[PDB]
Amino acid sequence: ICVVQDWGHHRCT
Repeated sequence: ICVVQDWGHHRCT
């Protein structure tokens, strides 16, 4: 799970 930083996401699934 990963939804932190809305303006700066990373690469979940």
